[PDB]
Amino acid sequence: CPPAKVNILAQSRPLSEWPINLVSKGVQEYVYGLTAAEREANGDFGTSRKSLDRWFARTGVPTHGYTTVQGLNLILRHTFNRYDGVIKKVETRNEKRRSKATRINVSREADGLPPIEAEPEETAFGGKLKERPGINPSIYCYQQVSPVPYNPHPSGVGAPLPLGTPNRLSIPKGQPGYVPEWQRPIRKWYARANWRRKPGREAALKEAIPIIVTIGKDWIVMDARGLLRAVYWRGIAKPGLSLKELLGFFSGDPVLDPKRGIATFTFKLG
DNA sequence: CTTCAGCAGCACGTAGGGGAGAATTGG
RNA sequence: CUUGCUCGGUUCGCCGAGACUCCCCUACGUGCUGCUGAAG
DNA sequence: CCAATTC
Repeated sequence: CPPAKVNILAQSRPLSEWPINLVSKGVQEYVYGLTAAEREANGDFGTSRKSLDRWFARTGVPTHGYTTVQGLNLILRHTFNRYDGVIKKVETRNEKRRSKATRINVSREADGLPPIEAEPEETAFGGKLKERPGINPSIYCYQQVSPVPYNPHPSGVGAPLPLGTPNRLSIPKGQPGYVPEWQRPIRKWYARANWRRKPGREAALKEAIPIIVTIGKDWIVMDARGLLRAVYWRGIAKPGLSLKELLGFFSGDPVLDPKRGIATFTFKLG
């Protein structure tokens, strides 16, 4: 499932300092800096509601308003898996060591030599873990957050979305887009590729396909032309679609990147 | 004024941990 | 094939050819940098 | 009709 990365036109607030992102951040730090005896003790995370009011009241991790189970269930499953990773890799390293350690023990029978000294075991911590990872700012969107067409929500159509650029050679001279008479015999004219600085050398907003993804009193309005463009080069659909139809191809659950100011979508299984 | 010594990264690889739903059932 | 990214052409009017499995983290590498200790 | 529940 390749991603269909789409830009952000406007946002209520940067993705940072956002209920889901901020509350996730607090969860992240607690889990990673835990003890192997405080992981199986402070972590009792259940896919229910009263347990996440129990886990968030026993671990002490704060919530500035986020209680949504569908988004507080993968957040608390990301951190625990990530912390599990930092012990898994060490165990695999130790396991790899004992895989060849048995292998060099097999050659001892042919060697007729004294057995090799025991291979040391790498310990993930010698109570806090050695490698406490940094927080993952990526924001994950769930079913109650899934995208919808922008149909005033605080210019879009779910009418059939325009094909766009229907006229190239018929533009009047002097108007934006006319092929010069000397080179007369699909990127729009405001494409930054054609006006970039080179060794020899609002329109986007007014010709947009705005979708919207909402999290409580928050929202992101991605430009679906990026989502449009993903379909048109893979061989899935044709010019006949709408704000409702394209979102059908792409997973209900998109991802978000606060830093680059870009959101990420994924193809569904089909 | 040269060998190397071992930490760090502006920048680079690899190498290895984590992640990228959605259909029902309550109030 | 409406946005966005890379690299080219031009009369600067936009034109030509492409990429698209990405993201997060820990850490370890190469010149470079720095801090030191050997030999005249 | 919108959060909590399921695998």
